[PDB]
Amino acid sequence: HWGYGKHNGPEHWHKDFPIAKGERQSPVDIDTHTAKYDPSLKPLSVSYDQATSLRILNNGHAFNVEFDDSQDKAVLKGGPLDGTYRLIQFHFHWGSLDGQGSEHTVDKKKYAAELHLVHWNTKYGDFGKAVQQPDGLAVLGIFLKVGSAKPGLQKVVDVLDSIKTKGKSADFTNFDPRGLLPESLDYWTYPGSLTTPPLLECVTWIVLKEPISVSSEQVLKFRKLNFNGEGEPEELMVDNWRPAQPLKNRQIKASF
Ligand SMILES: O=C1NS(=O)(=O)c2ccccc21
Ligand SMILES: [Hg+2]
Ligand SMILES: [Zn+2]
Ligand SMILES: [Zn+2]
Repeated sequence: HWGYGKHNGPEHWHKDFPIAKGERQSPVDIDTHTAKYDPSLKPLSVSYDQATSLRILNNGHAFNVEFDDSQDKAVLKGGPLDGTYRLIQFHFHWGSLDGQGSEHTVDKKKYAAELHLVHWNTKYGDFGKAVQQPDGLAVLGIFLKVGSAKPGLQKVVDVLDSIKTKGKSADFTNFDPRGLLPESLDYWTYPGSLTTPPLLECVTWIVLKEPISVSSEQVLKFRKLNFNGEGEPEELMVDNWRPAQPLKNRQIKASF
């Protein structure tokens, strides 16, 4: 019954998911002075023009915006990646306060939140097979800071009222994820894992350097979500982030 509380939080996950203490866990701190420019990286290609969203779901630990991945539409390619990866969902991690909420950290700085756009390697046929492979997933991670509002986020903010509690979903078509991207695609990359149980080590992380800014009002509505289900005592959905994990035998590479 994993979660982020005192008795079921990240320091407890290893009992049910021993890979929590593995050799390529995520997230990590990005030490900007140790990450090296890699000129062997190909230009990154984020092609979300034909993305088609279907639904939004509160799964008891975050909310997922799900996409139709039955065809070749929204794809991530290039950069560190061999081949093409298909968008299946995005979600966020955020804090109870503006001073924390991100998973990755940059010179130990915590951002207010972090966007994860999840993609699976189409060479493995579906998501389920891809998460049995060391290169089965690519997560594009984007930091959020509190400042000016992000117009492209408002449609997400505005449906959260209808999925307050665990297991609630709402139709969510025609959402364009291009509206969540910053100007620059400069990034850091490293091999890692899912940051939630089952913490599978299948992910090529691509973490953008440029944060997007969101309004205090926008992230306060994230914090009105519930971890609990309908009719249960209210436990606000905040601090659904895993702290930085040991880098072990990994190198973070810079695209810039
Ligand atoms: O919660 C998550 N954070 S993540 O982007 O590593 C990820 C990948 C796949 C499934 C879930 C999750
Ligand atoms: Hg894997
Ligand atoms: Zn959950
Ligand atoms: Zn995530």
